[PDB]
Amino acid sequence: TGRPEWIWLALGTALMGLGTLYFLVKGMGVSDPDAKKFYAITTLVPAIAFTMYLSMLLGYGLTMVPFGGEQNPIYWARYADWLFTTPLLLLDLALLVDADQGTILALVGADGIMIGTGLVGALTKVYSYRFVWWAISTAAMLYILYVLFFGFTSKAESMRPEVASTFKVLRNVTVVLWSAYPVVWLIGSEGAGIVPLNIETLLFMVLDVSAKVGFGLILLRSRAIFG
Ligand SMILES: *C/C=C(C)/C=C/C=C(C)/C=C/C1=C(C)CCCC1(C)C
Ligand SMILES: CCCCCCC
Ligand SMILES: CCCCCCC
Ligand SMILES: CCCCCCC
Ligand SMILES: CCCCCC
Ligand SMILES: CCCCCC
Repeated sequence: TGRPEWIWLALGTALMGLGTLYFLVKGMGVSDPDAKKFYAITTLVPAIAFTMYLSMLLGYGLTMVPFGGEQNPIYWARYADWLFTTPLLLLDLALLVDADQGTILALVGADGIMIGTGLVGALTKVYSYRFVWWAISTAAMLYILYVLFFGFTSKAESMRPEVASTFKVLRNVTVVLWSAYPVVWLIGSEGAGIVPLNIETLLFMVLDVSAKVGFGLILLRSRAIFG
């Protein structure tokens, strides 16, 4: 089919793959128990992204949805990725600052709601109702971010300096990167249809690699993950 976005799906496959392999090799060599947990979680993240990026490349996870008088291409496979990857990233953050079980449950619950409503949105046929689901999803996201910013940061300042400092970086990457997703969806093929699907994929590829491989590099190279 040779769809124009394929190139970025192919580069995302390769970046996710390499990052998975690198983290696996590095994880395999660690014996510290606490470090191992971070390695497992953090290797699985780009691994999942890899599979989803590869699938999309090979033309799975793509469906046509009718709205605004057109058949719009929607990659639902991203949601299958983010369903598991986003809460895993939150888990890494939560274990870093030793967050309470209840906070974790709430964050993972809110995250499910973000991704589930984002997907309903993406698949909705009434143009205006697409944006209602988008709004509910953005809300859930903002809850998350609030918690990371106000709750976790506060928790991190009881910890050793390298733990507080590593957390702040990861928190800052997370806030900046995550906050861009809803904007992309809004202006792109799922929303207003302004940014073309080729460029939108580029944007999501950049954000995904940054949010998983970038995040992962900073986390796993830090001294904070040793118990
Ligand atoms: C590795 C992938 C990451 C870190 C993906 C993050 C995705 C989000 C923060 C998605 C947020 C969305 C909304 C807030 C509303 C509309 C739909 C979503 C799912 C793109
Ligand atoms: C009301 C949402 C505010 C989010 C702040 C996150 C840094
Ligand atoms: C404090 C580190 C800055 C990250 C911002 C761009 C991801
Ligand atoms: C992080 C995005 C907040 C809502 C959309 C603003 C254009
Ligand atoms: C104490 C956390 C409650 C979680 C329900 C979403
Ligand atoms: C950031 C998107 C700009 C591409 C042209 C609509």
